[PDB]
Amino acid sequence: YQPTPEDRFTFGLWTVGWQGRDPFGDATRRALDPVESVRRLAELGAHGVTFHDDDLIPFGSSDSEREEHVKRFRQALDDTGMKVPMATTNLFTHPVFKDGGFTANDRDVRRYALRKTIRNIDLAVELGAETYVAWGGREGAESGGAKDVRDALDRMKEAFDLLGEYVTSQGYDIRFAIEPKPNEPRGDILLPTVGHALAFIERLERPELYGVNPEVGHEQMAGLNFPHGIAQALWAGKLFHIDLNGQNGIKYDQDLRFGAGDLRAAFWLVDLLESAGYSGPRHFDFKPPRTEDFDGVWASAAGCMRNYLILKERAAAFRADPEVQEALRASRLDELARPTAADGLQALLDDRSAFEEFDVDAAAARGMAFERLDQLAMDHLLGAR
Amino acid sequence: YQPTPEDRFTFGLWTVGWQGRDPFGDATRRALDPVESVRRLAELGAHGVTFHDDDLIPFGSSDSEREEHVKRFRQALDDTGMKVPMATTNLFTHPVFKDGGFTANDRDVRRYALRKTIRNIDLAVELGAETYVAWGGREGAESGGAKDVRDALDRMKEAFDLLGEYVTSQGYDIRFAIEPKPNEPRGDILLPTVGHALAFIERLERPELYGVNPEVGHEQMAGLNFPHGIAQALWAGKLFHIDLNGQNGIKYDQDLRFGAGDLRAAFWLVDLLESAGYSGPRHFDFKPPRTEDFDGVWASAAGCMRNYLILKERAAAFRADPEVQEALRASRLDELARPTAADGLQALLDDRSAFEEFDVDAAAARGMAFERLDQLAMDHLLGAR
Amino acid sequence: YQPTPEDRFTFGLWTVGWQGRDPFGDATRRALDPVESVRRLAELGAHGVTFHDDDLIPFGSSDSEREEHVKRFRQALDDTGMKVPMATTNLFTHPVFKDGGFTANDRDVRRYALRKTIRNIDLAVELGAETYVAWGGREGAESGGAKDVRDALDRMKEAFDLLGEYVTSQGYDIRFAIEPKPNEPRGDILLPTVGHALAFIERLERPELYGVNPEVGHEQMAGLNFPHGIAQALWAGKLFHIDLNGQNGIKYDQDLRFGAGDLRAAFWLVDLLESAGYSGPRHFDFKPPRTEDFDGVWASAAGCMRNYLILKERAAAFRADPEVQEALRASRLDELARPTAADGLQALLDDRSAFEEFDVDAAAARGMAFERLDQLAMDHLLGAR
Amino acid sequence: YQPTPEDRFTFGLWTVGWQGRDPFGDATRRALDPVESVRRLAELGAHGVTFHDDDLIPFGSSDSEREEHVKRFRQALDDTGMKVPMATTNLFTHPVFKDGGFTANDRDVRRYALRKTIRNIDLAVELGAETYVAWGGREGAESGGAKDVRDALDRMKEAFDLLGEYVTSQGYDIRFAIEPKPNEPRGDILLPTVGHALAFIERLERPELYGVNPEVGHEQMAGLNFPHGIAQALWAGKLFHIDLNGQNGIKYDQDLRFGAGDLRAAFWLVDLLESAGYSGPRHFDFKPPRTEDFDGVWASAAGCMRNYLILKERAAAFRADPEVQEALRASRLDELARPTAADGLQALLDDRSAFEEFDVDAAAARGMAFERLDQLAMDHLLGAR
Ligand SMILES: [Mg+2]
Ligand SMILES: [Mg+2]
Ligand SMILES: [Mg+2]
Ligand SMILES: [Mg+2]
Ligand SMILES: [Mg+2]
Ligand SMILES: [Mg+2]
Ligand SMILES: [Mg+2]
Ligand SMILES: [Mg+2]
Repeated sequence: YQPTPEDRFTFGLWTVGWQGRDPFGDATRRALDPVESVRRLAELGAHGVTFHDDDLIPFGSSDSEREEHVKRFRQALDDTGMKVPMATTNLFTHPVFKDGGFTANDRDVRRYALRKTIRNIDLAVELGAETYVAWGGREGAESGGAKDVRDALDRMKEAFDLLGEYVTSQGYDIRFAIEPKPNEPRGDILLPTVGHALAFIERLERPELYGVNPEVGHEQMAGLNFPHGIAQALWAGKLFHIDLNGQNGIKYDQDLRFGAGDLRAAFWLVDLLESAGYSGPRHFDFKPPRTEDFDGVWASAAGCMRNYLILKERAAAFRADPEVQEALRASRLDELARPTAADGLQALLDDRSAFEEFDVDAAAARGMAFERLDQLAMDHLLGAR
Repeated sequence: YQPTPEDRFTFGLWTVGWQGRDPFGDATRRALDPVESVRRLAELGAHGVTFHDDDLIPFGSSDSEREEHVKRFRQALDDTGMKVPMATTNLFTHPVFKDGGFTANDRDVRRYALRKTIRNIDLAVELGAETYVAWGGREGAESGGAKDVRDALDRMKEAFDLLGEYVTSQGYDIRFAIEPKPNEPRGDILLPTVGHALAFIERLERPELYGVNPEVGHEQMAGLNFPHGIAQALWAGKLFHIDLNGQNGIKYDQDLRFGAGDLRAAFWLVDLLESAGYSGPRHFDFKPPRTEDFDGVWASAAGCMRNYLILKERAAAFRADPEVQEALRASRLDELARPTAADGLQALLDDRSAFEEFDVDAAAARGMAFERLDQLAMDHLLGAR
Repeated sequence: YQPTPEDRFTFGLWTVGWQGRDPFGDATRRALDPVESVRRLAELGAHGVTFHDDDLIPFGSSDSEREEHVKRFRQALDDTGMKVPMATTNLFTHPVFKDGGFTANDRDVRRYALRKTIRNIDLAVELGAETYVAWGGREGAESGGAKDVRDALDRMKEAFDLLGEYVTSQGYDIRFAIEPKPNEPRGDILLPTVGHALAFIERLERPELYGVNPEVGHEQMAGLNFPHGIAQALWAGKLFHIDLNGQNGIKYDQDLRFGAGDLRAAFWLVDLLESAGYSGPRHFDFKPPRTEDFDGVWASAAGCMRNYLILKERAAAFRADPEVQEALRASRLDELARPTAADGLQALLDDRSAFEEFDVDAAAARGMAFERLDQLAMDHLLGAR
Repeated sequence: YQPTPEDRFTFGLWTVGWQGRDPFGDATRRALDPVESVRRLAELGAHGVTFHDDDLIPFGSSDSEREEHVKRFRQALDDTGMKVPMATTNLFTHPVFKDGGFTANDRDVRRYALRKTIRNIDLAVELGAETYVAWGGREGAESGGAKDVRDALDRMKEAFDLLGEYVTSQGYDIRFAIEPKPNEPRGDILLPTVGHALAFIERLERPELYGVNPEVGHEQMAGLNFPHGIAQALWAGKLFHIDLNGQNGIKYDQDLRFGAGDLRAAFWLVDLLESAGYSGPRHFDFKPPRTEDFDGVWASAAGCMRNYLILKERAAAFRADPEVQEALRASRLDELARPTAADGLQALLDDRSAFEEFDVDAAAARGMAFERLDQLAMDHLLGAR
């Protein structure tokens, strides 16, 4: 189970670079030179890396230092062949963003947030990024009076609309992906789930420029079924990017390596991604636990990719099994894919077999055979067939 | 704090009529004649009632018994002046719906679900219903292989599209409201939150015919902020109906009387509903606990309305307080309502005060004063000012 | 992976016998004759069955019908060789228990609950039960004023103390096991977790007669780590019985088949049960989903046992792997098992290497190597080594 | 509603002193001199302050600087009259504690944790602390193989037993209080709830020296009823100290000011504390949100005390209302307080009115009248009577 760049595995600089600074504790690891991360990730078989503006260029850098950091970074890309498919803006670390970026109550902060974003979009295009992610981590509230949510959604739409005006006026080939999260670091965050972000996008001036970047652990922090949410995003045509990691239920955002947390949900996610032909990056937004030293960092990152590849093989074996294919017919998955009333409304109204002569007791007595199917899926996952 | 029909308080027949049958226990109350509920609710000051088809007409009734039940019901409406603003279909109780109604794997069940719905839409229009609610309680899955969610969303869209074809071909003035719920009775339910339903509606043939019917306890079963979700629905123009009740966090659907559960969320909900001028029914979907006899049923129903009216007075006092209005300015709620860049993109790019000469340290040091505002809201809620 | 009675797999009559009646729906399966369940479970390789008094003897049966039901049941045991290791009382279904059994506010109900329990203890001893389980499903509250919890704990202690007086005065060799649950069907239930029950037992007159019967899904309804809780119960010497099933996070009590829900928690549970030498029944308290017919019932029950046996093999392979054993030493699990200060308090105070000359920076820089260990456990679970 | 030192309100130095450093953001406030906090808290009417060793004496201070910091602190106590009722050890911030303090896998860290604790116990006694709190924030695991929980409980017992040997050998009049928390910063923390800590204490050599320090938000992070848990702790005689704050359901540990979060739970908590005559400190472990400047810090701290005092008045008015007292009799709270069978086991067995002649249908038809009682409590809380 060895990854190749063909597998399109990508990592954020801030992931393997996380120093272990948590709400109750100081850092446990020194900082990583972004050049060193690129080289170690290329050795592990990764396809590319992603970045926040502030990961690459330390905040408040002069134009000249800015240029040094980019040229060093670009040289590591050329030496390794690594790509940069995605980039994003840090609108959450600096104290100025304590009430948000695009939806801060203070107008001058909102204008500053836009300028900081536009500057990094230029840089992301230069480095070849296809997707630009927006995580509004500080957009939200701890108390109800602090934020009028209708006004804040007006400001949020205004920000995204101007960003789309900029990329089209510049003739850039880049698309935006909104990343939802229900809470943390704010008490409640705006657009808290995949569904709220999809709904919001349909009100933008240019909906076709925006999609979602869902993260495994984020939807699970609301107790939701992550493969169900990904299916709705694919159904809407909006799965532009995806963040893979692990999460053990409803609690703080753990960012465990992918495959940890809910293992069966990971199995059904890979099954969905592979059968639907998702072709974007398989990005890992995770944190090697602060118990680890640098050898444990690279072991954890390696494990993300290995676990995806094992699950890919198990899901492919599950769908190819003739015994599973007959189980799928036994549970009538084939009939789910068939139109309910392609004969049309009027034919439906006149069809006595649909109501007057429908035998409800006969239909009700039919078992769905879902438990035998699910045990076949379990046996496959576990390699017990 | 006495309700009048002017307050537009409505109750489902299945609410005060719930016999106490729960997963682990038999009924504790006899059944209520729907005529008797209408009269007792009219005495308490309610504006109207709602119904499932199977609440009013017991399942499998002949055409003749059907007509008797409707005429008895209509007579109670005329005697009391009570209205019927909303109606809905039971697609969850009969065993035939064990894998869903509109998204059952079996095609013939899906056709039967549509015919059962269309029959009740005719009856709801006859009784003057403005809104027709759809709660897909059985649309979902306990296991991942059992339901292809993309296919099921195709079937769900097909069902709602045909329903909209029917109402427009009949020239009916009625609109649909989808009611989301994350889980129970299925392990995960499709369209699990307000956001997922709003997103789904934008893919229907005739989006303008569909809105949402959110329920307090349902969004709280996912840990979400219910007033935030209602604000997004109002922002989208889709709050057609609302279900009020109480819920104590993430657990089974409690359906406590309104005001129980999360009291401060109820305060902020009423504040939002009243300041935005929501003018639809204030519907209570609740269950008097099975510890209660019939006197406790009517006490619980009375309490729903009383608690709304107390919170309405407290929220109105909060917004009218000049001290609160200056606190709102101190926290810059006025600046949130102001466009970020009405001067436009190009003016923003050239505005040096927005980036090159923005003093981030000065902006960052400004306190938001959110805690003083929130304590003013607490004092108001508690009547301690 | 075929079960034998040697594996000590047991099932409740109410499990495979559940008709599918849930809060929102009627039954989907006919009732099962307890004789028929015993025979079908013996065919699947189960070791035995358990019962509530009301599962075996329908409520309100005359003495004569009572005797018929027992003799029929006993004959099925003798024909099959099946055992009855555990029994329990239904103090939750009849409306009389709507405010609880042992802690009902009405004194006469509490006395009735005790008499109903004592009658079934006699029957359980006759049938050879070793353990008598108490699940206080109705002991709790929906509102805060309804129950003084100190008084209710007094009543709860009084009930359990009298039950222990009865078994010792009768010279019975049977022990009690309290089954915790955080909520449902009450809004909050008393003794909501394994920890609260262990604490409560230490206040009984005869603590040695009482232990816990924890259930997988119940502790997970509070977001807790079920293997951690089982370890604390083993540590205290109180794991008398255990209920195995599956649960997908914090929501209504799903009672999925064992191995469904949180798969990695099931792996770590079996690892703990097997390495600690738990020798009691492996009882399954689960519900075949109501989507299923009777063939799906037996497939689901079969799956409970299969999944335990697959996980037993994987956990045994994990602990026997020399590479894992060196990984365990690398993470210092061996040092965790060693006393911190067997040299004693005074030696500790004088040990300069423990404080004055302790190199905190050297200790802090040591990686725990926990991620490599956990990936070895994942590879083992998945059969990828 | 003005606090006096008589009200016994206390604050941690780390509370009003929190700089706003969260997992995703830098500090938003400068550090507070502990002398300045003591003076500002004395002005607000607080009774006293608490501290971690590392709050008062910066880590790694020489003996001489140590003495300066204590003398400065003591002078502020003498100038203000403020007390120090409680103290605790920081065994979570320094990287050396990344796998725990008392249960770290590395033996030498465990010995260091004990020495660091013993040093601060000496200082707490000098300053007059009555209670010494232990929060094992790093005792736990992110993965299942990393910690054998039985071994870790052995080490945990060994640590607490040696601490009790030290205080008794020194003739100190101080008691220990264990503070539970379910998770964060570890994935699961040992002794995760009030119940698990009470159970654990009964296995210590000297149980009478140990009690619990429960925190509002911590039990709510597991979805538990905090007033129920406090009642069990009072029932066991182990409520030595309590931490008051606010929490909005199951998510990261918010540490909102007291009265925020679940308002009705706060009402029932104060009702319980006041009616049971809890006489220890009313300690606030909270965090002024990082949106706030220093004026907002003191407003938030003031609000903690105000909200306790408003709720104290409302709960006292509720219990003194004759209409409530008759409602309590109507719901049979008086009968809950009465022994179930003071006549004894044999009298119970022979009492035909308890079983043979018990009218279950008559008892079952009695309403509990719990909803009318709860609405009286709501009206009282809201000042609507
Ligand atoms: Mg995350
Ligand atoms: Mg992410
Ligand atoms: Mg509900
Ligand atoms: Mg509803
Ligand atoms: Mg259960
Ligand atoms: Mg059970
Ligand atoms: Mg806390
Ligand atoms: Mg605390």
